[PDB]
Amino acid sequence: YDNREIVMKYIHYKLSQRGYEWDAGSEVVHLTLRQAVDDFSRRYRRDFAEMSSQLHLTPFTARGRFATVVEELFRDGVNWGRIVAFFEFGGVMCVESVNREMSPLVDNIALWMTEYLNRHLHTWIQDNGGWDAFVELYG
Ligand SMILES: CC1(C)CCC(CN2CCN(c3ccc(C(=O)NS(=O)(=O)c4ccc(NCC5CCOCC5)c([N+](=O)[O-])c4)c(Oc4cnc5[nH]ccc5c4)c3)CC2)=C(c2ccc(Cl)cc2)C1
Ligand SMILES: [Cl-]
Repeated sequence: YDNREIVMKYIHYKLSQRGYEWDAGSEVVHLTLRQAVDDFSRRYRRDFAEMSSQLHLTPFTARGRFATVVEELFRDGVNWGRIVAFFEFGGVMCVESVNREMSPLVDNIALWMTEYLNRHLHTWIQDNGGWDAFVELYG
């Protein structure tokens, strides 16, 4: 499995489902993630809605805001649900970057998500069965 491909295909899906074609953006993990993320957004739509309105996103503060939320999301540890929420939050910032006329941020956000998966979540994901376990548990 490829963390970068999973991030890239999700963002392209999230932005396309908001009417935007993201330029820079096995098959079962993408399908399972997109369904799990949609399920999470449905169940926590108010949190999704209020997260966009409270971001105060500028190119100067974008990374500090991304890192602060991701830090808090995994402060108490990692599970598959928080990983799904991690993807959904990354989608918020990408849609919000496009809405606020800051589409270049999508490529930076894609990189920050890939880095976090490669360097901080990778060991937990591998030790808890990898994405194979994720698709088995929820796909
Ligand atoms: C500053 C902040 C950090 C503060 C906090 C918040 C918001 N928080 C984030 C964490 N959150 C969590 C965390 C864990 C869990 C969980 O139970 N975990 S679990 O037991 O491992 C698991 C259980 C079920 C599925 N799947 C169901 C399947 C059913 C059949 O269809 C396919 C899917 C999965 N799974 O991996 O799919 C995994 C969870 O509950 C659910 C419930 N239903 C879910 N459906 C999909 C995921 C999911 C999680 C919700 C609560 C909300 C902030 C915030 C704000 C906006 C955005 Cl945008 C983001 C974050 C900001
Ligand atoms: Cl990386």
